[PDB]
Amino acid sequence: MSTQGLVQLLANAQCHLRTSTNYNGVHTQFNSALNYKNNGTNTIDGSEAWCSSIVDTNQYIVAGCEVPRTFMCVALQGRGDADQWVTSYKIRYSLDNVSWFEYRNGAAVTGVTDRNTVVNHFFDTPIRARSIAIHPLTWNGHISLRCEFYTQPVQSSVTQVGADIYTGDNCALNTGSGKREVVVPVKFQFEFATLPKVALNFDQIDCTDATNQTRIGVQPRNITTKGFDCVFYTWNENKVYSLRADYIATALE
Amino acid sequence: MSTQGLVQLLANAQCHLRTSTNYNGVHTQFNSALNYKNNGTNTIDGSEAWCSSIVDTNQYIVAGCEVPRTFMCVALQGRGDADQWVTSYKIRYSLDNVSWFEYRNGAAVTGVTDRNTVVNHFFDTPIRARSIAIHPLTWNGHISLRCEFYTQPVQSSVTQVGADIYTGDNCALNTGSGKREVVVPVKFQFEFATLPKVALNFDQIDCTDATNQTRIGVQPRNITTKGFDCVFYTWNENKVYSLRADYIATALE
Amino acid sequence: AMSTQGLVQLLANAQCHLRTSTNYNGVHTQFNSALNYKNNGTNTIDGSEAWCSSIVDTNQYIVAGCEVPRTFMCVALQGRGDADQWVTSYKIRYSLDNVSWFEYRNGAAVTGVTDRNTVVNHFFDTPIRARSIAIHPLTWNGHISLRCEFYTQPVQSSVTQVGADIYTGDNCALNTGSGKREVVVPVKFQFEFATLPKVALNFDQIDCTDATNQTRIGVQPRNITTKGFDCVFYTWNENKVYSLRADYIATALE
Ligand SMILES: [Ca+2]
Ligand SMILES: [Ca+2]
Ligand SMILES: [Ca+2]
Ligand code: NI
Repeated sequence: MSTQGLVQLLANAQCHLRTSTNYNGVHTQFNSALNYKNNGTNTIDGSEAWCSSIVDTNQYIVAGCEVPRTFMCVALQGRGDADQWVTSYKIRYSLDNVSWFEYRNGAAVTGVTDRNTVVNHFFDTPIRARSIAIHPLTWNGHISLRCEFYTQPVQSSVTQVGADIYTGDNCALNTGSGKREVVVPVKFQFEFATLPKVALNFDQIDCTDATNQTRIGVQPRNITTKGFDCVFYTWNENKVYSLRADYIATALE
Repeated sequence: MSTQGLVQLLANAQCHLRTSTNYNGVHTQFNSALNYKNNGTNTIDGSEAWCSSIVDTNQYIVAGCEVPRTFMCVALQGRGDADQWVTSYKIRYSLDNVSWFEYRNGAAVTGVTDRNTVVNHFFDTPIRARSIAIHPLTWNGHISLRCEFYTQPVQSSVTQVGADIYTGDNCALNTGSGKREVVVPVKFQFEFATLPKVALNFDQIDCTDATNQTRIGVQPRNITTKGFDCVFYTWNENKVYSLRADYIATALE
Repeated sequence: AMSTQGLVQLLANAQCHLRTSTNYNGVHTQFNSALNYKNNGTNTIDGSEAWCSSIVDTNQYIVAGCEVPRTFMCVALQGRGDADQWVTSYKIRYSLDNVSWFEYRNGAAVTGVTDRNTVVNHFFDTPIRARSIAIHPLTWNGHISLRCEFYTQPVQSSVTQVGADIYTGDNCALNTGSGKREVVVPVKFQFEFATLPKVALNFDQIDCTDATNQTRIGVQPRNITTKGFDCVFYTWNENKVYSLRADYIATALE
């Protein structure tokens, strides 16, 4: 409930995990998810934790996301099947994957004190990053842990720009009276995965006023994943020689 | 051919894989790809499959993508080197990585009946998701499988918005006659990886009609990955005091 | 190290998924593949300082998969830290769409390493735009064993929201009076951006009267936050504006 609404990165397989060392083939980051449990009657599937091979203050597990995230919280947990756990750690992170920074300038963060009781650390300020690493500093018995990172949900957009949709010179809006429309169908360069929203705005206006009034419009109609109808219009007595517009279409998720 | 034009997710290393349990370190998700084969003369490299440590109806393999996909098909295959395979399974998925859903409300999907013959399951309706999981329900011999997920190709955009490109007060469009332009160089905050398309549209207009006609334009010229020239223009006898535009530049893939 | 300053180290930053054709056993896997990976040299049980294949033939490979396209500048190859095994030549293959794959140099060999620890960088003849890329060993000393890295240009990520048809209303307050006049329409984004967006906001419907032949209209966002902005329609001088409409495009970076 402290982390309700947040994305559990490891649980959802949203990040790639790299470790400094693994004790062996059954003590790897495959076993690192919070609350990970294995077959307790068979020894061959190894530890309920990631466990390092070298025991010093230079070990770490790195979580990597290609899509930037807002990190709210890191949860630490000990090993489920033996009395080993990390009592303090530091956190490092990177947004651009070139420069790295240390949380709290590398100061220790409180870890856990038993096998199974989870300890959440909410970052002093939420951390915007692509990659993040837990660096154990002190430990009981061995460097062995399970963990989770909690991030705000992310949204993904795909945008297409289309330039210069045009009525043509001396278009049908240049005569007549009342509401009048000229329809130019538009097909997007590629079909969207989901239904887009479309901005469509003027870049060239060639029109005549009517009793000093300007009346022009452009609007999408019948938007689909594949395209839309670009509707240029005027109304009343106005005569419009030509109109041009550019579009921006964006689909979410 | 049934999956022509689709992305093979595991084969392209486009997803992260987490499993519930692994029989040991040579029975893991590293050996999960459809048609994975290993050294048949050596036992030490393990199974031609992912195989669980615990044999019950609570096991799973999860595939996670940070970029949402449209899942068309899941393929299942047995274990290559022994008579073990999954005869049915359920599919669970999440788009937002907060709430999870079950395909067919959790009802079983038909699996395989031998070691090597792939069984494709095209989803009743394509599934929009970040993460998706195979949850074995029934099996022959052991919970052991190879698999693939087939997705529509994805497209990736990067967009930069720039605000308030302006002619100047009393610009050179406000005198003379015939085609006249005012060119304002625009540099993107960052250089795009590939060539962008630019929408460039009005947000402020200060102009005089000529025999009741309005005549105003704005268009990019010389678009590069680094910037473009914003060309404001008028023609005929029109006098335009000032013009302001906002731009949206998007590059694909 | 200098030669790749400023570039993203993909494996080091855990920015790709790694799949291998085969692993010698569970302690010779891609978990051991990062350039300069070193392990416990006193204990044998943690395996090799390298990914090592199980099948020794020309069909082996390690594939690095990125969901976001990257510009790959360089691939670095290194031999096995703890034993005299290394890859002496290899070929590179890649894909941008993850449907069609291509061979770098039409499949000609690229020069590898000659020892355990001396890294050999190969900067691609032209930089490669790709999602997935693979190292295919062609010749080797002892066994198919390697550590590696891929170097890419930094990526930028944007998130964009388009909102349509922000409207003053018919016969709005801009249609009376004199001097600078504004109509403010508050706009809330469908979802809250992670960081402050920049906002384009542009006309799609104009209904206005000139003043001594002049048109004077504008629209501008004010008080942009992660959650929304104030859409400010305005006119000035003596112009009477019946109505104006606009669509917006808001984009936040990184
Ligand atoms: Ca244009
Ligand atoms: Ca503006
Ligand atoms: Ca509109
Ligand atoms: Ni991964």
